[PDB]
Amino acid sequence: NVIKMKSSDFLEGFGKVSLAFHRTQGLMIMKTVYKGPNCIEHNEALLEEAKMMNRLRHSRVVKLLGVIIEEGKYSLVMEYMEKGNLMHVLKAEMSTPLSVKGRIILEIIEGMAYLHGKGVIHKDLKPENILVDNDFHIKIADLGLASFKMWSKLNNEEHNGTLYYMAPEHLNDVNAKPTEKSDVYSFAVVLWAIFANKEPYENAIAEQQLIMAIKSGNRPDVDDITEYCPREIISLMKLCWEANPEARPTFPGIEEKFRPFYLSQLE
Ligand SMILES: CN1C(=O)[C@@H](N2CCc3c(nn(Cc4ccccc4)c3Cl)C2=O)COc2cc(C#N)ccc21
Repeated sequence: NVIKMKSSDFLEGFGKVSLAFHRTQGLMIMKTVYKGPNCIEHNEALLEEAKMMNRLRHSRVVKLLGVIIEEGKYSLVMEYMEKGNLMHVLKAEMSTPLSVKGRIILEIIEGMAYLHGKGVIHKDLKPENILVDNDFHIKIADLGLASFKMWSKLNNEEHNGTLYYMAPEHLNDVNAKPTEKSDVYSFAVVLWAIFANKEPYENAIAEQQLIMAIKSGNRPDVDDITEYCPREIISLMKLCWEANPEARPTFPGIEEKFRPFYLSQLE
């Protein structure tokens, strides 16, 4: 019952989303996931999973604050982050300075390392799922419910993304189990996007052409990064988008290089 909220508890981009303010805690974001008839037998599963992901407390990971389970409405509640996702921030009129970009990355590394410690594999890491608060600090999100079996099915019910960050072992092979190294690939392409200030592959249509190109070893154009980018970061993104997953490092491994690096070079 601890993660159960309801509409009467509440006063009242992104999508079909509404802002809200609960009594005790500060400001919150609410999204309605499903509208339709009551599945009922698939409710105990929804709450058990809602409390399982409520356990994920990290300053760089979005916390599920609660879930509204009413007659027809099924909704989720999360922490507020005012600057939006990382891309919208990167595409802004004012440029984000190097030192900020470095911290952002360190924050992404920490949050992914915490999730891998708890056993959660993100599956859909990208700039849309990196949320930014007022002081340019970040939290890792999952706006497409990729890590939440039951709630995603609830979203994709009868009665109710972008492949640029996906590891090539998952492209055209849907039956392969995502590993911790799958996120490491995605992280690499995020690193590109950060210093390129845009989505990769000229934001071109997700063709069979592009999929086979990536499976054969093509990557985002490093030459397209026109602003200054530290060599340590260029080395890391190339290391992390290696075709062979064994060649990619682990997020604990990444943090050990990068934390000492950020503090001296970038901060
Ligand atoms: C309101 N809202 C959400 O709460 C949101 N959501 C659920 C809870 C949650 C979230 N990320 N985490 C951290 C995390 C845990 C494991 C793996 C990866 C990350 C946790 Cl835990 C998260 O992004 C889902 O639905 C939305 C969709 C849209 C759109 N479109 C907007 C808002 C929400």
